[PDB]
Amino acid sequence: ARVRNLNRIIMGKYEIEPWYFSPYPIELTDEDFIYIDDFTLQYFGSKKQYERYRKKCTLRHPPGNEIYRDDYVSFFEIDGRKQRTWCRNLCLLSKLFLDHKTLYYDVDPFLFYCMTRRDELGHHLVGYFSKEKESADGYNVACILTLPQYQRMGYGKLLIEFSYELSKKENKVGSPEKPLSDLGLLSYRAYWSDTLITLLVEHQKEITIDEISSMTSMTTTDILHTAKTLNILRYYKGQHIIFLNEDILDRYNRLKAKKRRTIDPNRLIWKPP
Ligand SMILES: CC(C)(COP(=O)(O)OP(=O)(O)OC[C@H]1O[C@@H](n2cnc3c(N)ncnc32)[C@H](O)[C@@H]1OP(=O)(O)O)[C@@H](O)C(=O)NCCC(=O)NCCS
Ligand code: NA
Repeated sequence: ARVRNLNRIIMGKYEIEPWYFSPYPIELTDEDFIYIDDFTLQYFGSKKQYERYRKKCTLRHPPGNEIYRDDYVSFFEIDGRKQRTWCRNLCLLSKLFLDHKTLYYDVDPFLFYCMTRRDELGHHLVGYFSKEKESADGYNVACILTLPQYQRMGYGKLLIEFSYELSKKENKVGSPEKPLSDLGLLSYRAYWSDTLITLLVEHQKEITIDEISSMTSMTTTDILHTAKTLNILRYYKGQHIIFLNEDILDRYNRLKAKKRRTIDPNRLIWKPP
């Protein structure tokens, strides 16, 4: 009698192996897989069951308001309390790739911003980031995730950039919840670096900390840490600034050479509560 662990999830054409254990309320059997509907995120122990529900009539995108939509991606804002089932399913899926995550069942305190890529086939959920409706620490991101099958395609940086656009619209600085996984922290460091580098080349050769946080919603701490890492911190005109140098120009051009997609602030149709 085999009592197997969940060793693989079948999502669309993808067969993904979890990185960590997730509390799916499922029976342990001699099989080690479950089906995850790429639209509803519902889990099924049998292909037959999955098929049975797949036929049902359902929207083909996350259950929320589309507050951002460009030719590349869309962002749906979902209130956990309004979509408990879907969000709980999202959290169970997310935990498979997180060392730790708050109780998956309690989604009420969060707002989920799910990003989809649109094809000739429609919407495809590629990642998301949750956010406390009320954060005592002012965290502008609780958890963030790019589904495994879509990682290392630039989606994570888009998720992060979007979280800062919300903060900017809110007239507040923000920073991701600590502690961050290594993957998460390294992604933020790259984003913060790319951001200061782009500002120095496209905005001004010299910029004060205040100006930076005002334009990016990045906190003083994240700005200083990033500036020190790049060796671009100085004192000019009576205050601390970051400055441009050949290294930064080089980095900027290399960044641009990759012709990466970015978020257009003008397409964010959203008002904070
Ligand atoms: C952290 C996380 C969101 C990052 O998401 P992601 O989608 O992989 O992020 P990005 O793709 O924007 O990261 C940039 C990387 O992708 C690579 N990349 C992006 N587009 C690419 C392309 N078209 N071709 C080749 N490489 C590409 C970049 O070269 C870069 O590699 P590097 O970091 O070694 O320099 C993701 O690793 C994840 O969900 N991890 C598990 C959950 C987790 O730990 N979350 C954070 C909790 S604190
Ligand atoms: Na996180």
